[PDB]
Amino acid sequence: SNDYVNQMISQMTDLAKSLNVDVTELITSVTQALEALLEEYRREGRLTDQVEKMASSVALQLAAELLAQKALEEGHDKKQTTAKRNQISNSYSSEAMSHARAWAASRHSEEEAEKLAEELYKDMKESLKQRIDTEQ
Repeated sequence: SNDYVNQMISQMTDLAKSLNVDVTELITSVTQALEALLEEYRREGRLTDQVEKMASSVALQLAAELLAQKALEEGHDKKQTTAKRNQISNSYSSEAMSHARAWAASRHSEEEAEKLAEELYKDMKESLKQRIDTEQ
């Protein structure tokens, strides 16, 4: 929705401020990559509300890791930049996995749900990262 995209962009701008780097160039690449991933998941019948929320969390994790690299390239302090990156990335990967586990718990047996949630995160992050890099 409009609110889903705007919420993601708001959070991306927050993490950009934290890392002291301009969010501008990544907004286009991340929004386009996220849109394309969601359309693929929808077409294939893989999308649910928790999966959509998870995808925003993963996009934000990747934005933080990419923006932190640009902060290092711009000369920002390495210890502070990487500490902030790691805190932000940890927060978003934790959020993403919490959505993944909620998706899996109502749909799969207790035995396989953990592995499928882990696999969903891995596959989703790999796909988004490839899509973001293609746009960039």
